[PDB]
Amino acid sequence: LRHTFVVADATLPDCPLVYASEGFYAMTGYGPDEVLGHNCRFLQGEGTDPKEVQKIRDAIKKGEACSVRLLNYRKDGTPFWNLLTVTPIKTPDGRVSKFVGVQVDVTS
Ligand SMILES: *[C@@]12=NC3=[C]C([C])=C([C])[C]=C3N([C][C]([O])[C]([O])[C]([O])[C]OP([O])([O])=O)C1=NC(=O)[N]C2=O
Repeated sequence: LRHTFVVADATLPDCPLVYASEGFYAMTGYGPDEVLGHNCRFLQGEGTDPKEVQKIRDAIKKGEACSVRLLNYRKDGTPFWNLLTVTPIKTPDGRVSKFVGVQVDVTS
């Protein structure tokens, strides 16, 4: 299937993005100049279920994996449905270093 992929840096307190696949830019309508160094939450908007947003926020603090269905918005404002799965990446000493996320547009 069609998917995008991003990398967040968990050694920084707010998990900024540090690498995004070609499709993530092409999908969301954002450029690296507006994406790298920012938390992925810039994709959210009015109809984004605060309950699901909390499932990922909580999962990041605990360092667990997490799969949620969110309502994101492109740069032009048009909504799309994003199936997000974040995976914690730990170092040998168990601490979390990176968060990896596959995003799928399941607007169908
Ligand atoms: C976003 N993708 C995404 C990818 C990774 C690797 C991570 C760690 C998070 C996301 N998010 C969530 C966002 O960064 C944040 O964690 C949430 O907003 C919850 O935290 P707050 O502080 O806001 O309560 C993604 N969110 C999206 O909406 N779209 C994605 O593609």
